[PDB]
Amino acid sequence: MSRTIFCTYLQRDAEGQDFQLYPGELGKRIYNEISKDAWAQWQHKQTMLINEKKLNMMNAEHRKLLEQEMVSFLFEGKDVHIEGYTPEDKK
Repeated sequence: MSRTIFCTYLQRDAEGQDFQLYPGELGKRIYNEISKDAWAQWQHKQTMLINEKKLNMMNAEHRKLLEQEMVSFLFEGKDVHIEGYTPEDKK
């Protein structure tokens, strides 16, 4: 059963994502806007980025990196500046 949705990254009819295979609230909030296509696209790119950045997910620095880029690429309409690391104390 291919459920048709409108993916932000495609701006057209797309097939909805599968189910909660790890996330929950964020998962479904993204699944309804993101097709399997875009989901695969980004996760490939970020995996590549992680190989370049050599970052670990145990640090808020690199953890918020993932968050910034992920939301900006998939959801697009984020409120956070994509500067990677924030040199300002007040965020």
